[PDB]
Amino acid sequence: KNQYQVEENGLSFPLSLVDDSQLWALASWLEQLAEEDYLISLTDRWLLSWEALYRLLEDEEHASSLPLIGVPDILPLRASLSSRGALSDSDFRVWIAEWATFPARKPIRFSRTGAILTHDNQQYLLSRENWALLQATEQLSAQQIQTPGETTNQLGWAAIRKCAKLAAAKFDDYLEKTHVIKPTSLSLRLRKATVADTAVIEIEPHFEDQPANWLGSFDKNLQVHDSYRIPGENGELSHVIIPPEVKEVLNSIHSIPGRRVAGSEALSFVRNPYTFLGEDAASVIAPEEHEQALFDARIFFHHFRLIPQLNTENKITEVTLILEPVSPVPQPEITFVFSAPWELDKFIQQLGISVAAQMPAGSWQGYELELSQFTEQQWHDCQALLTRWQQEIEAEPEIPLSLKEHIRLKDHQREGVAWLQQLFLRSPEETAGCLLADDMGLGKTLQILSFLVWFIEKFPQEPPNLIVAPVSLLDNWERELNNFFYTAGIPVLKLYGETIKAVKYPKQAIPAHLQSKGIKNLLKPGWQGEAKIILTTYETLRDQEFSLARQPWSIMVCDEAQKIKNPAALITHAANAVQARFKVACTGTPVENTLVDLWSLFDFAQPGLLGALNEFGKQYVRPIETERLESLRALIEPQTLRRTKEEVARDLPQKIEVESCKQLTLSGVQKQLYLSSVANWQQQQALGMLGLLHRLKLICAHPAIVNPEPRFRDNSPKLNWLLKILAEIKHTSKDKVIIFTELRDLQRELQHAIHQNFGFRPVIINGDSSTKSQSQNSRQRLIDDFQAQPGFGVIILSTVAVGFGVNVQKANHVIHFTRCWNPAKEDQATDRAYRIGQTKNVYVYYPTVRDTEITTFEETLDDLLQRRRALARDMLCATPDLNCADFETILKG
Repeated sequence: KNQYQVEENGLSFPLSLVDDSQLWALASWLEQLAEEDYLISLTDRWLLSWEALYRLLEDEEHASSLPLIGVPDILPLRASLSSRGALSDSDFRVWIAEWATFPARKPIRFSRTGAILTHDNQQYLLSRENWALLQATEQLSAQQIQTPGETTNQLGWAAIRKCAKLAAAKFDDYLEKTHVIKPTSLSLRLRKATVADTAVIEIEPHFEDQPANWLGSFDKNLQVHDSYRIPGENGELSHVIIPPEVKEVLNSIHSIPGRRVAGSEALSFVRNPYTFLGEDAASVIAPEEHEQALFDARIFFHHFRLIPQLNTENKITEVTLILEPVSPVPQPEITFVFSAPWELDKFIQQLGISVAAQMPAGSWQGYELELSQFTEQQWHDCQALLTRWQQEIEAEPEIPLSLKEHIRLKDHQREGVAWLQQLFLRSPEETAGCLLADDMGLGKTLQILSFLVWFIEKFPQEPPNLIVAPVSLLDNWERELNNFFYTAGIPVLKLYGETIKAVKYPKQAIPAHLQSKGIKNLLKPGWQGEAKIILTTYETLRDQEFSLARQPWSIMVCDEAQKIKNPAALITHAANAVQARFKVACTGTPVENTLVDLWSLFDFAQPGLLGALNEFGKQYVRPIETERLESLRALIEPQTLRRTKEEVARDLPQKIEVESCKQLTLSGVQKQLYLSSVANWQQQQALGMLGLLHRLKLICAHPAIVNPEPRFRDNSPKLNWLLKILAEIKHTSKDKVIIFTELRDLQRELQHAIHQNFGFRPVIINGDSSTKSQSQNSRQRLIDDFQAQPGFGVIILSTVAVGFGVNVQKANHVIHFTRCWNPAKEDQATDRAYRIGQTKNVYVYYPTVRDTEITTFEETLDDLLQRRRALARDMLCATPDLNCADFETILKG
């Protein structure tokens, strides 16, 4: 008996399945899907739409839960499209009347309601691609009965052709030879070429499915048309429809004469096209693909330095030029020798041209130059060097007054603020920036805001401050500033969303010379206004690099500085391009993969402290990846402030790790199941590791999931221990309990067990995603209902959290029924009850099933996580997730 009703929009589940007792698992899974935004409530029933159904089928976290509803198996089907008339004709119809099995190519006829079929009284499911193809044909049919014309025909046929290439469909004679393409994204092919003494860069647009002759037509035409008509060699007629955004990008590409990148303007467009185009270009051109294209074409914008070699009497006819690259991997530098004044004069002339163009990119002898950090001061130093050569030829912190009286800084927050100020008072001369590497939960936001507001009051005539962070964290910064300080004297500009579009030029209002430079995105003069703090996103930092880098800044705070850990990323180039008196890098993990991350962070904060990337790599990266580690620590200590939670544990009350839960024993049947698991896996290997580790994790956690046999339901040591401790907590102290586990089926089993032995169903939440959404509002409301009800209560949560903001302090019991493979993520999950607002002691449980003859998966996982956490207490250590090679000790025993 299927529990769903097939209809025209998806699968239908009644809201009354929760009231049913024998379908607890199905109702719980429907609640999980509703919480995870897979089901839609229609005031009488849930709807699992076809797009949601296919996304769910491809979702692996719910793979074990799918048998609960029993979606019909996908029938392998191939459609052949038929058409009548031509696209110019108003009667042009594209339809599917043919459906053949994939192996046998046997035509079939079937009934259909939505994406579910009916062949020989048996229900099947259309493929995602076949469903998309059918939707495309039906949408064309609907559009033709609403607005006939060739434009509707072309758009519909482009959609149908795309879906049919994805669906591997067949076309009739007319549609095989008729081609209609509407590209929504562009690929920029970049190559270094030489046509004269100086090299040039060739830029080439590309489509997903581009006609062979489209580039010639694109080049020969004077402008970029909304639609291109390219004839093929076989008489095939190909139509290319250019959307407005793709048209804008192709306009900028086409404005380059000959598609040859020469000069500061075109090189600056290649360096970062998103300032010249805007925020709409990111959809057309993927930033990561542009980064990769720059890397493949060996287009590196080198920093340059000039060093005279003083003679005996300080006389000079000698100069060198050193180009240290901006690359993701350290590379040897490129050296020039300026033995004569005229060649240096030519280099200064190139620099002049680049500066007068107000562009951050230059070129010299086929090498690109990075001139965003090239200030006017260094320009005058170069010019003065030229002229001189030629003439030779012939504590306690200061608390801001706007801080609200009901808000007090912790001690460690006070020293953090004081350290920030003491670095700042020597900022323009000695300390270009700093790094806050504190752990999350210590309140970086309040210390940074106190430092910023102190600067704003004490120095009211200085240029504004900039904070760069993800969007949700930007809302977090705004909210915390409004909570802690009197904002009346602190105007704030939120350069994201509607507000940035408010302060942006219309594309036709940009000055004439800036449009001649190719700049199609710009902010109006005075966009800052009276604001003293401007909040912006890293994507906005990349998209508005030109406007943000024109203005002066006092303090630039890059929250979550691991976004700029890649030296060659365009976001990193935008962060470095902005010129600020003081630059604060705020991240809990300065080093994620390599020490190059720390090098990038300090090149952002204090340029030149760690030297060039190549020497840093050959001195600190290659021979460790310790005396060198301690030397690097001493080098970065004055500029780095790191405090961990165990250092500031005086304010965080007694996080206790319970040891009794860690000595649980395998049941006999669980143990035999684990040994059989290992034996079968080894046997199949003789005749993959993720599956073995996952199934061992399941056996350790809940044997009944692996095998529903009677033996495993009552012989789960973790479940018995959980029920026993929850009984104890309910009887003695009546606290609230958090169980952390990421397995949906285990979540349902634990929920059913807690309901059976305690009379209430714990709430399950898995999909905390950003904020400002109804689903997130519903999850937050569920958290509030859990926390508000006085007395004993249990909530089942997943350790996954894409962003901070969701809090459970009313519970002080953190049971990790199943543990993550990353100690940082597990500590993050734990620090949802063990936070600054926690009153009672936090009891953290790590139920580990032990055995006296075999080292089980949980014992090995516990040891691995303990060692990785011990390493992670170090800042200079990169701590990735655990992999299979870490668990290879299971195989021997």
